[PDB]
Amino acid sequence: SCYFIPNEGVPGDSTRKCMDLKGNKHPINSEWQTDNCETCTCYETEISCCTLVSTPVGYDKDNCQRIFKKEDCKYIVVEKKDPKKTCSVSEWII
Repeated sequence: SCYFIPNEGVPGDSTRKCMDLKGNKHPINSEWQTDNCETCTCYETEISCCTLVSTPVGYDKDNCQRIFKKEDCKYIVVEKKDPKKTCSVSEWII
């Protein structure tokens, strides 16, 4: 849900600084949204990316399964027997 990209070999490098996957540049201290469900910030010589989707935790992974919904960029857990009903979760990570 979060990874660090150092200015020691970033993917699709173009400005050696911090260029988004779209092909647009951005000034330091600026944030941009890419992949239409991912975010990241640019620093002098460092980049920190984090997704917008939350992770389910503290729930019965045996009786409930997490479902990925792009339309809402989030993870939801429902009962296996009845996917209509949601599953209780202690907390979410984001």
